Amino acid sequence: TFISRFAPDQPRKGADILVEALERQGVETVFAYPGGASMEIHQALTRSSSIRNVLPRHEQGGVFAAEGYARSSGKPGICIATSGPGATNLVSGLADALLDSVPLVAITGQVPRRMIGTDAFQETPIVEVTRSITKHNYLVMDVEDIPRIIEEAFFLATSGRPGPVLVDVPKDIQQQLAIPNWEQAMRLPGYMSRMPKPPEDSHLEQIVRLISESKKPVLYVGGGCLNSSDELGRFVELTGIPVASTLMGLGSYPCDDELSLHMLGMHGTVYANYAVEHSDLLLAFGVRFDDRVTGKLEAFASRAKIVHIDIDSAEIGKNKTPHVSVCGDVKLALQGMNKVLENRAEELKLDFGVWRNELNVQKQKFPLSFKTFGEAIPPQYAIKVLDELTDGKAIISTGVGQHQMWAAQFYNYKKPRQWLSSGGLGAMGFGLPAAIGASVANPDAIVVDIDGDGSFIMNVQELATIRVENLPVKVLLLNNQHLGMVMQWEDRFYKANRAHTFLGDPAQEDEIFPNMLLFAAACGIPAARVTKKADLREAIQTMLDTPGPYLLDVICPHQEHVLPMIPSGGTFNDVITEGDGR
Amino acid sequence: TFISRFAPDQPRKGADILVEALERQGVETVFAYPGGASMEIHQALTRSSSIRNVLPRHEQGGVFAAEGYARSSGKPGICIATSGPGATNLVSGLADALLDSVPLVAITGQVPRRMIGTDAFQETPIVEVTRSITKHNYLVMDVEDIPRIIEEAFFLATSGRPGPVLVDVPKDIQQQLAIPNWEQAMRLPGYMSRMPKPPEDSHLEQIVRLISESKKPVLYVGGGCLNSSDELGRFVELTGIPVASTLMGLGSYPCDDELSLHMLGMHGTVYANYAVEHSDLLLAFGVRFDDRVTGKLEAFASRAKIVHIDIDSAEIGKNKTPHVSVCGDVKLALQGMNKVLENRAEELKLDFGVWRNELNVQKQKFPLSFKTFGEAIPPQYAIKVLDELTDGKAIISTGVGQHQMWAAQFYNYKKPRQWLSSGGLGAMGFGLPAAIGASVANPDAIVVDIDGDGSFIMNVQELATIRVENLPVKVLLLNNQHLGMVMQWEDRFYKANRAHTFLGDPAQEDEIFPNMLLFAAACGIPAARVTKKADLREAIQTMLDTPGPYLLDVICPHQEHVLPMIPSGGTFNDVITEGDGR
Amino acid sequence: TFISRFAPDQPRKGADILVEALERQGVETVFAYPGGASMEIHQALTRSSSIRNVLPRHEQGGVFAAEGYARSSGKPGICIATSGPGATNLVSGLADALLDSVPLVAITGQVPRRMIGTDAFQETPIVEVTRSITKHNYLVMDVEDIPRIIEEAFFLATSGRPGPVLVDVPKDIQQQLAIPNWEQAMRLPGYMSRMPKPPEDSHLEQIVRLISESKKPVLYVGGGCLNSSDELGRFVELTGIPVASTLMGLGSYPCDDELSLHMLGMHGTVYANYAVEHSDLLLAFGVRFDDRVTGKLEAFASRAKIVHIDIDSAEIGKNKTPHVSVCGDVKLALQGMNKVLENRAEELKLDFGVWRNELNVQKQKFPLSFKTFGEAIPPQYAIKVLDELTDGKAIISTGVGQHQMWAAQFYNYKKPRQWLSSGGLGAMGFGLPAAIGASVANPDAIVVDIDGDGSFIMNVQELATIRVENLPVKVLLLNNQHLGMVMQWEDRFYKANRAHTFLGDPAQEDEIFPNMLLFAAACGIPAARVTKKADLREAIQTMLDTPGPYLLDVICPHQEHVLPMIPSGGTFNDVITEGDGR
Ligand SMILES: Cc1cc2nc3c(=O)[nH]c(=O)nc-3n(C[C@H](O)[C@H](O)[C@H](O)COP(=O)(O)OP(=O)(O)OC[C@H]3O[C@@H](n4cnc5c(N)ncnc54)[C@H](O)[C@@H]3O)c2cc1C
Ligand SMILES: Cc1cc2nc3c(=O)[nH]c(=O)nc-3n(C[C@H](O)[C@H](O)[C@H](O)COP(=O)(O)OP(=O)(O)OC[C@H]3O[C@@H](n4cnc5c(N)ncnc54)[C@H](O)[C@@H]3O)c2cc1C
Ligand SMILES: Cc1cc2nc3c(=O)[nH]c(=O)nc-3n(C[C@H](O)[C@H](O)[C@H](O)COP(=O)(O)OP(=O)(O)OC[C@H]3O[C@@H](n4cnc5c(N)ncnc54)[C@H](O)[C@@H]3O)c2cc1C
Ligand SMILES: COC(=O)c1ccccc1S(=O)(=O)NC(=O)Nc1nc(C)cc(C)n1
Ligand SMILES: COC(=O)c1ccccc1S(=O)(=O)NC(=O)Nc1nc(C)cc(C)n1
Ligand SMILES: COC(=O)c1ccccc1S(=O)(=O)NC(=O)Nc1nc(C)cc(C)n1
Ligand SMILES: [Mg+2]
Ligand SMILES: [Mg+2]
Ligand SMILES: [Mg+2]
Repeated sequence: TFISRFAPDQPRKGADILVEALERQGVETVFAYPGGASMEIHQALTRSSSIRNVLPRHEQGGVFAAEGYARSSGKPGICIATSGPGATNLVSGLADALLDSVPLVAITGQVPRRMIGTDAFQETPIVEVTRSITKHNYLVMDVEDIPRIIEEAFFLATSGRPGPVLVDVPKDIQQQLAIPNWEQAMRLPGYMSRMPKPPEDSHLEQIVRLISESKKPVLYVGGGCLNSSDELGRFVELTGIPVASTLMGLGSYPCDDELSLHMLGMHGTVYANYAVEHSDLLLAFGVRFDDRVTGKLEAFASRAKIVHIDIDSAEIGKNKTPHVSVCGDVKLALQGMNKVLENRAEELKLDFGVWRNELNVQKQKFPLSFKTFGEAIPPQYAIKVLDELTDGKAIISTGVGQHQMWAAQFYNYKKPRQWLSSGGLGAMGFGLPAAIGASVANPDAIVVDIDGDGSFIMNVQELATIRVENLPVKVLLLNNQHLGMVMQWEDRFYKANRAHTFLGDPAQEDEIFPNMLLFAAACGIPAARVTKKADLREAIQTMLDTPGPYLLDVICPHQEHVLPMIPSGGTFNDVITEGDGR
Repeated sequence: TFISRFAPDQPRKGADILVEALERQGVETVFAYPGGASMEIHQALTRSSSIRNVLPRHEQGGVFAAEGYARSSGKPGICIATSGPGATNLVSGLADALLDSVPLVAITGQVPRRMIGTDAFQETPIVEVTRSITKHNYLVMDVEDIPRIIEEAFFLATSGRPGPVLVDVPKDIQQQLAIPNWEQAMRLPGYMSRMPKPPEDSHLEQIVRLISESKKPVLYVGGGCLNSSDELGRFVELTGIPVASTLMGLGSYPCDDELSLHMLGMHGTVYANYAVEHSDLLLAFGVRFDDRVTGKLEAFASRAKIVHIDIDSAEIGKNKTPHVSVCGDVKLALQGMNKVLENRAEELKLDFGVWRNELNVQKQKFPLSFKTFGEAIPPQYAIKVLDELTDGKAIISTGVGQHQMWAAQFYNYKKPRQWLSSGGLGAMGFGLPAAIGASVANPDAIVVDIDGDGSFIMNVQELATIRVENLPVKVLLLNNQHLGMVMQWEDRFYKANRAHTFLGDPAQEDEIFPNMLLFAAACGIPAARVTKKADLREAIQTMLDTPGPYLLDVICPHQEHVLPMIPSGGTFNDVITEGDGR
Repeated sequence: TFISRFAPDQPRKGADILVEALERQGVETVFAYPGGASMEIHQALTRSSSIRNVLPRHEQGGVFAAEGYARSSGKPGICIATSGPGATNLVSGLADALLDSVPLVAITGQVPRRMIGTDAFQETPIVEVTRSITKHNYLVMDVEDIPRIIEEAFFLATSGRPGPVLVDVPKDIQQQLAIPNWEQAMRLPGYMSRMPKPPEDSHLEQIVRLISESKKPVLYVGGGCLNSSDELGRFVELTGIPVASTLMGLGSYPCDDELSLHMLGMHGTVYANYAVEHSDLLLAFGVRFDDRVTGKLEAFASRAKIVHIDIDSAEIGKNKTPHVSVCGDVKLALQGMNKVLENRAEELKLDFGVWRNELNVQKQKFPLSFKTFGEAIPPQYAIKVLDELTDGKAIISTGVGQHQMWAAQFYNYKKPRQWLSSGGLGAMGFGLPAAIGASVANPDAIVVDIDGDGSFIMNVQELATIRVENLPVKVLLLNNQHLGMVMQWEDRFYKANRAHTFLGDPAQEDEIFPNMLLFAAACGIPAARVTKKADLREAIQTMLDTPGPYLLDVICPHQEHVLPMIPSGGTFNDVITEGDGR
């Protein structure tokens, strides 16, 4: 089926074998930045006709772009870097992909094998450095292993709990000629023996039993449900259970639905956190009970039976002890429970109307809100407008901070893989590169990077990439001249004592600095600024309608605070529902 | 002597103790970027009146700035970052400082101790990740240890072979109140017992003996002599031995001297490599026999007695076996040998005229050269002009690549700590941030970042820092629209097959992309472009004369090749003396 | 040349491949103790007709036996153990072989690959546990790798600085059928590129030059000269330089020679340490400047030029900085220097008579001595008698402690590999098992284990092995009822305050306990006790003349102290020349 480019008997460079290994894996896009130790790989790349390379302007841009690609497609993201500084520049991206369980394969060039450990030119023990921040990694010591290792890396990166896998390839092995064997079996006995088996009916039935026995059930959906959109939807219509979501889970279930409690956690809706606080049954599907969501574990869902379905046994009972657990694919568990619910429908007659109403009162007494001052643009409102003009069908990538929280709160994601945000590590500068990868993976989609002025500038150099690659990336920059999230904490806990959180120029306190429009101009990307709420709708519309890349610099008052807010390690009773930096 | 800010009996936050620990170390500048896990530290920082913080726009910018500070002052560079992504963003900087032996202390915030290892919000096992890329690191587990650890870190970072030391500080320890004990003794028994003792006279005399017994002596000076400028100078005038230098050693001995053979190695002068190839005595002072300099070890200084003086015993005999070694401070060894040479002067009567002439013929037959095409600006010439107009008294930081090599070849450094360049790791994007640190450390000096278009854009966001901090940083951008060094290798070894090395826009092949002038404009930094060699001198003069930050975009023909060049693992007989990409 | 036992096309069990891998390496003897995880290997072993297995009674016995085999033959020692407790029981042996640089290959069975890391029955992470105590180790993950790994292990264990290498073999791989490929190339690029090249003449000549320039030269020979007996002898007759030896070097040069200064160090002869203290030239051949020999480094050979020839660059300049070093095989360096010395003989006319005499006076004023009390047997005397009756042609293995020191002091080894003693780790219980291995490796030699009552009892179970294997092992047990070496230190530094150092029974203080004769009897080994010095000579003679295994229990007064003695970290001026525990 697969048509190679070399005679089955003809030897080729290890680099060429590495590339075919990728083509055989179905790879079409890679984000690679050339360097000495990886020249061979880049040369082999130009010989390929099925793989396109998107040359970033910084290796970190490459990884984040690969993450965006993966997060938006469900496919693994592939980035390539040279040795030493090339490799080290991927570090934040690997840690990010590992904490968020993003399928990713990173390939780094290395100095020749005999040069390893000798403090050679541009060498860093990347395998040692990245061991604790990757799902697994390798150091190829023989051209003969390229096929097997590449296959193993992709398998590991995509199976079970997705994650990053780094493959270190010495330069001498890239140049070595050999005849590849694509038949080699993978050496993953332990891992493959540990892969969860499909859920047992006895287990799934005890859950449906608990559901029928409950009066206040609540779904706690997370990043693990990204591929179970349909299964989850069907499940909710057969049980009528309200759905609360983590930041990683946004989109698994449409935020624009009466059964939707939206996001829970530190900055979750009052009603979402309320439902969990007063639920008797908590269905934790594809979540990892993070401190951001639980606060004080003792108080979290303190009065309810917890069911936890996860693909990683290491997560079940890590922070919260379930009453019922299922180690396996949530997508399968849902399909199974759906059948049962579908059959015993009549004898079940599930009705959680009273619960939903008890919640709908909370959803009405404590809905998400934002104040509007004069003609100042409310960031929340801008996002709300973006949602409207894009009909909630846009892929949104973001930076980290207040804007990120608002992008999560005030936009309704119809489906998963529409929300691309760094949640676990919370790395700034993720938004722009992520958008690049998402756009390449989704050429027809509307890709909007809702960024912050602090996050945007960190990888601003990727604007060059966007232009040269001609990607229709739209940038909705919520410029507030500060490191918002941190200044909010300065206001709440440090008597508003500013400590290096102002990003503008002290010499011209009232001048917007820097002038993001000029960064755009430098890379030939049309841009415009907005300051009055009145002409914001027209502005955003322009950005959307203008073909190609576009930067809309939206000026916002910095005293805005993300609400509501449950302080760290707090309880639902510590939730802050009002205030700002005024 | 030291006046604190807290009553000796009054307890203060661990964060405040950490800051005083810095003040007590003599720290005046730190490059810190605020984050959740480090808020306390930033707050404590604002209470300090002796320490100023330079807020970068990216943690990588912070480290590189700290490196520039250190490299240009001889003082340790201090950078601070928050946990998770903050910490991971320092990685390339730590690896860089370790490979180049740059004194640096990095402080990173961490999640609360009880949260460690739980996959907490923004946590990364930074100590584990950085163990192989730092001289040493710590995880503070008790506020009581702040004083001792900080003292130990600075001691380790600055003593012996300088290097980076990272201190991980959990957030709960930053908030804990305590009364510091500044009297605690350091726990470095092993290290301190291993510190080299001053050189023995017997050893130093055997060297002076070898010198008198030689006919073709050659000094091989490196980064280890940065603090022995005077001792080295005196030594050379007492022996009259020609001085070859590594890229790290530039400036230890004035490049503008008849006894100077300039740089040796891969891109070293033909005469410098010649002298080493035909020397009978090689005086390796403060060097680590890197592959860049030696090529094929067997052939390197194959016909001569090698004397190696290093402060790190692990380096003596690592790649080349000396005939005589001295493990200690080269500065002391020079002072000792100077006395001997000064006394036995008459009975010695050292005269290496014949050798120097044999070399001066090579220096004349094979001098550094560059061709000039029409009115196209020769990068070499631009640097030569910069040297002239600044009277070789400017501090030069650079990126990595061809421009870096030219900045090394065509500028005469009068003293050490004038040349700030990433040599071991060779990390791109180093030039601009390094200049920031150098300028802060040297407010009166002329600081010029000779960058490449590829390297410059990686950390272009630091332009905002330069403006806001009002630093007179001059940027001599040698724009060639490509990743020069890599394209040169494409030309020599890959039939000029371009593989992702073009940095401009393929849609407008002839248009300079991006427009670096606009990046400058965005951060309110005056800038101008130059294309004709005729008005280059006036341009550079303007840049220098214009008060404050300035960006001069110098357009160069990309077919330029750095010469001469000894291919990797090659011999002096493989030296390439001509050719380009035309 | 090699005749297998399976058709080149016929697949066999991995276990069978492992065994042929050994046969192909020239292995004839292995010391293996069967266990669950290694049954397959033992079965494959019985199919072999060239390899004999010596079943010990404890895995520790197996390793020590393998060490004895290696130490006495120059061949690598092979031991095999099962997983878990089998493997952990080898630990002391591996550490021992690593510290003494003894070529050894240890093979351990492991649980099936899929069971690894699951806390399986009898599984221990042996590769992780032994990483810091072996030269290198492996975990076989594919039957296909057996040939390559075994070849690599033997190569690594025997080349450069000899050491132990452990190969962990999962049980499922032992059972897997496959067709071995004995043509596979080893993957040791780094190591093989680092292997020292033969010494350069320039280097060797500078040494001969130093020798002619010296007046008080002293040879400091160690374990590295074990294979240079002849080269060393010739060297000494061409230079007439006195030879001092480390405990590991005994035998490299005949102790019974006027040019012999015998052992130096803590318990070295006064004259040996004197010569080093007052030498102007120290020729350190195959030594590692251990604290036992140097004491206070500053004072060690403080007034002399140090030449250090070692096969491990990591050792050159580790504790002492040489004035001249040579990283390579001492055997080759000697052959080279011998030629030079042989030619420039006349023009050299080396004469160190004055030095030798200055020493011969010391050798006469401070010779090794021992007092004789009534009819009590002096341990020193017993060993002296053993030497006489065996004509110094016996292979001597020992335990650790006073007897060990006396066995070193009062016996003249004619050749190397006659002295088998644990020097670096100094592990008790080594003597008996080591003798077993030595006897198997040297069926015709006289093998005598000079043991202590404390050391002997630790692995007394190996007596069963000696009997069943019918090995002519003689045991000269110097029974002093105490842990001698420790009690000596109690006397000198703790006011003779006994702290658990008495090995007899407090209930019968005057009764010899235990009765070692009965341990012998239990394993059917003839034994006899001696208490009177008068009938000691006849006793030892009997032991020697009685065919087969024999145990001679020699009772000695415990107040004996090993002398002379230079306290730890002391100087030659701190040498203790008299005293005991009376
Ligand atoms: C400024 C800031 C504020 C934040 N505030 C909030 C907040 O208020 N609320 C909030 O929710 N988050 C918040 N976060 C994000 C937060 O850090 C965590 O990233 C997020 O809560 C993790 O959610 P998750 O556990 O659902 O997803 P993940 O972290 O992606 O974990 C998914 C889990 O699902 C499992 N799983 C994966 N695939 C499958 C499958 N097929 N079948 C079954 N199980 C599977 C995994 O192995 C894992 O245990 C914030 C982050 C930042 C940067
Ligand atoms: C594109 C590129 C091309 C390059 N081309 C070249 C080239 O052609 N030529 C070249 O020289 N380099 C070149 N390099 C730089 C090169 O990689 C090495 O960084 C450089 O050769 C190292 O020189 P060094 O050993 O002298 O300094 P360092 O690497 O700084 O090593 C200094 C040494 O001195 C010792 N020492 C430190 N302090 C003291 C003291 N007080 N007393 C005694 N000893 C001390 C150290 O412990 C160490 O062993 C290039 C790099 C790049 C990025
Ligand atoms: C109770 C007790 C008391 C002790 N008292 C003393 C004492 O008083 N005096 C004493 O000497 N020891 C004493 N020791 C032994 C001591 O601990 C050390 O084991 C011994 O000094 C090590 O000697 P070595 O360095 O010569 O040999 P090794 O430790 O075997 O080291 C040999 C060295 O030679 C190098 N080498 C190996 N092969 C070659 C080759 N082919 N060419 C060149 N170089 C090579 C190695 O790599 C290494 O650096 C005592 C031990 C015990 C248990
Ligand atoms: C990182 O290099 C190594 O892998 C590396 C490290 C140590 C020794 C040899 C190599 S190498 O000989 O295999 N390749 C190169 O030296 N490449 C290279 N060098 C320069 C200077 C500029 C460019 C573009 N490529
Ligand atoms: C990285 O945080 C931790 O150290 C961390 C990690 C896990 C649990 C608790 C903490 S914490 O409670 O000690 N601090 C914060 O949670 N800080 C914080 N959080 C947000 C969301 C925005 C800002 C500015 N600061
Ligand atoms: C250590 O065992 C394992 O390797 C091991 C460890 C976990 C699971 C399976 C095995 S096994 O199934 O491959 N072999 C055995 O279980 N062997 C064994 N068991 C007993 C009880 C007594 C003897 C003699 N052999
Ligand atoms: Mg902001
Ligand atoms: Mg360029
Ligand atoms: Mg005893």
